Amino acid sequence: SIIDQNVQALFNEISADAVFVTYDGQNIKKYGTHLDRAKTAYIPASTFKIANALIGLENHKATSTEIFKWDGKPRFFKAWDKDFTLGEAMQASTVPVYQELARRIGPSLMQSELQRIGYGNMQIGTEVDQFWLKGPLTITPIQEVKFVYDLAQGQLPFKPEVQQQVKEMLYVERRGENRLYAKSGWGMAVDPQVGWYVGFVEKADGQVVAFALNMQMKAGDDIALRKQLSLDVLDKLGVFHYL
Ligand SMILES: *C(=O)[C@H]([C@@H](C)O)[C@@]1(C)CC(S[C@@H]2CN[C@H](C(=O)N(C)C)C2)=C(C(=O)O)N1
Repeated sequence: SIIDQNVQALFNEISADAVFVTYDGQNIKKYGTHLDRAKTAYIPASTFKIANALIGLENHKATSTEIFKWDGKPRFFKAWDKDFTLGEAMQASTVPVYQELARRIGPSLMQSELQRIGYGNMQIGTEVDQFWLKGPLTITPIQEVKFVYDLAQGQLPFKPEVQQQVKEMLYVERRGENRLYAKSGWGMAVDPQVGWYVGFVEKADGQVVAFALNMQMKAGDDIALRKQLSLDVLDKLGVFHYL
């Protein structure tokens, strides 16, 4: 309709190849400049933290209260040179913390868990703390959006309390009773570079609309555009109106 047109007109100023997928538990909808991106597999990059935390908590490798202490070695972002809980590292997207969690899980368990939940192509290669950053693990935007939709509903094959704890690690903001949850990603090690913004809007009436922005990134791109574009789309859709 006109909302589709308003949504499309947003992407018609973005030069990068982009797709935006929505899922309400019944219907996949696709918007953007390159719709075949929705069916194409990319590395999850930092959106893998969602499955990493779930796997770690489910298998008693971490708790949501435990402090991952900094080891004194200066990290890429200086905002990372500190101690973190998993939720704190999620919202700061502190890769070293989630690499430490992956090493605690181990390649054997990480592999069987990824096969057990059917996450992307379920490939980890031989480096348990790099597979979501450099490959070989890949996932399509439709897989991502169906993944976080099930998270929102607590219907993933994990303990209910584990799903709840990881879910609230993703909480961004609320407007009225509508809640936004989201995780961004920028995979820089692979060619082309892939940018993510995945999440879901939950309304008070139990209803969930999950979403996945997926677009090509290049060095020098605006770090805030992924979230900005996504919030604009959700506003034109009337899923998450601006205040
Ligand atoms: C996650 O996908 C990604 C990597 C490190 O796992 C992460 C956490 C980094 C970024 S932004 C990135 C850091 N500084 C870059 C830059 O522009 N330069 C040149 C310094 C951009 C993100 C993100 O999603 O924004 N995720």
